[PDB]
Amino acid sequence: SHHWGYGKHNGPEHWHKDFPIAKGERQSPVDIDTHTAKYDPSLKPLSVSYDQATSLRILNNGHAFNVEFDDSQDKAVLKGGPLDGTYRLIQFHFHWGSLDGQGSEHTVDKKKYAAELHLVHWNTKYGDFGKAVQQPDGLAVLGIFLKVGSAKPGLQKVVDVLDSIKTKGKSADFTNFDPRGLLPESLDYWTYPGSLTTPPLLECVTWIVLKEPISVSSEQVLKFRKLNFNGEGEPEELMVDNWRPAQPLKNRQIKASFK
Ligand SMILES: COc1ccc(/C=C(/C(C)=O)C(=O)Nc2ccc(S(N)(=O)=O)cc2)cc1
Ligand code: NA
Ligand SMILES: [Zn+2]
Repeated sequence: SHHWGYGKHNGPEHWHKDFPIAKGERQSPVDIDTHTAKYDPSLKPLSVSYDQATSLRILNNGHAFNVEFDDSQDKAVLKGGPLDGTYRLIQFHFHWGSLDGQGSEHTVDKKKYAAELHLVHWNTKYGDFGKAVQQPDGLAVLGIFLKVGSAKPGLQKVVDVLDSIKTKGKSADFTNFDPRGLLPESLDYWTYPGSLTTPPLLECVTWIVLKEPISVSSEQVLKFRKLNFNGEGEPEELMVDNWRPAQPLKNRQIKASFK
């Protein structure tokens, strides 16, 4: 079994030994150079259709926490933008820092945000998530930056359940959560082909990173930082700095939906 994490001894600089694709040609995240990203008038609008989203459960997996959805039908889907066909929401999670000046995976002109939300979707032409991750167009991840300022009201139900999933392997029922409450006003975005940002680092993702961050309060992000990487009864390792740094862009172009 693999034993990867975010520490000195098991962090991103070590991942290539068990996961050689870590040094591949389409790794994520990347720095978004806003001056070199080109407006693409060919991009179709972006369609976030979350009205029928069915959340089920929240899980501390020892790396982050996942809010899991019922993806047995087209209940919550992402379409349009750079995407061909229909991508079904399966889970969302965050990456965050030990302090407000770091935590995001993507950077914008080298700026790090306090955290980054990833809404993970799979291409329904491949029938299940496990088949989709084996395809270069298998996943679409919608990335949203978090900055610290005013509270995000739609985030508070997530913040309030974290005390019940403090340690690795703990889960709690998490029904009737509306992910529309985590979006900013604007759907302007950057897009590029990349990878999962954690092992197994598969090169199966179309990244869609929104330009407009959401604001969350200091109190909300402080509660993320009280989670634990460790299991119950084990020495406490606070769940902080669960982000991979920017990877080489190589032969890729970042496209902007906006001028
Ligand atoms: C054989 O391949 C795989 C087998 C299982 C999984 C399992 C997942 C879990 C934990 O449910 C999963 O969804 N992983 C995931 C990791 C990073 C991102 S991210 N940061 O790039 O958005 C998004 C999603 C993934 C691949
Ligand atoms: Na299915
Ligand atoms: Zn992620």
